Amino acid sequence: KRKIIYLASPYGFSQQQKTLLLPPIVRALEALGIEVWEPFARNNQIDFSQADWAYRVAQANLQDVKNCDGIFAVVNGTPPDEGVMVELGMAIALNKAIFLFRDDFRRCSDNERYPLNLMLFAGLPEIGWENYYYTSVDEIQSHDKALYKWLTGM
Amino acid sequence: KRKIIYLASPYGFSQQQKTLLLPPIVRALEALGIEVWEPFARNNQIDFSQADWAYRVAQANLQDVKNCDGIFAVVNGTPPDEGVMVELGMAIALNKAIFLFRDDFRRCSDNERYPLNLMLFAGLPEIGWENYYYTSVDEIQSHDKALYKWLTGM
Ligand SMILES: O=c1[nH]cnc2c([C@@H]3N[C@H](CO)[C@@H](O)[C@H]3O)c[nH]c12
Repeated sequence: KRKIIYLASPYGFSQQQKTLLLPPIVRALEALGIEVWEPFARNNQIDFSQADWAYRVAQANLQDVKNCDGIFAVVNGTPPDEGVMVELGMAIALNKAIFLFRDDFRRCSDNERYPLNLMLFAGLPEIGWENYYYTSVDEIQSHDKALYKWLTGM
Repeated sequence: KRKIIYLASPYGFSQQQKTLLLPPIVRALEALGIEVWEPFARNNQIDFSQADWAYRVAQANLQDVKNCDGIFAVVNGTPPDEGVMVELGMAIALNKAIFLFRDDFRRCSDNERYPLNLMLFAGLPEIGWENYYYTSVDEIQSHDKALYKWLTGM
């Protein structure tokens, strides 16, 4: 019954960011009643001693995106992380709900409407796309933004 | 008397990174007795910079690298931050002490010795550069690593 969010981020690659940045974002999402699939935590059942572990991780994440209800993509950085971008593209083509997170104040875009490369927004509505665009962790729980509307049927 | 470290990083660009990742690194360096120059706070670079102010910021950082004793460069990301790289090149050419920090486990290099672009190591010794290369915040206080040895004369 709980909506499922795939929490796509590059924060698992750095010891500090995985330890400090991810838990507050997971907590905010769970506070909304969302079930959070965080792929760095989810893929620790893989045998990383066997040579094929990379393929198995790839397919597990592909399946998690097919089975989630929405993606919450941390698109910090210049540019955003390539694996997050692949996962985001998967979610767009599978008609998943799309939520984007960027608290990076640098401006790196190819157009004047959106704050990043326009293809990151291809799965969002023409009107109101910014309602799915989160620029601070405290904003995740805002009743005026899309995550909350999604959860309240509005 | 206190040695001066320029803490170069991209962590001031993100609100969560600025608030959560930087203070533990600053206090680890200060715990060794280092005067830490953290440019985002020092040069008040807290948002996007205006039409009369960005040249002064660049000059302040250039003078800070000229006046420091060493640089502590956070070279996480793929690739490392371009401004951190500019500041690092300044410190290399000015024969400053060089310390590098990367807790990102991803390999992204053009060579087999170094985990990053070989130019980042041009101010480090040929043999034993790993003593200046920190891969965890826990490691900063290590008496077997180059920062401590630098302060105590080995
Ligand atoms: O080594 C890995 N372990 C777990 N997940 C990933 C990923 C996936 N891609 C995303 C970032 O590259 C991340 O959110 C995760 O879903 C790439 N590499 C790894």
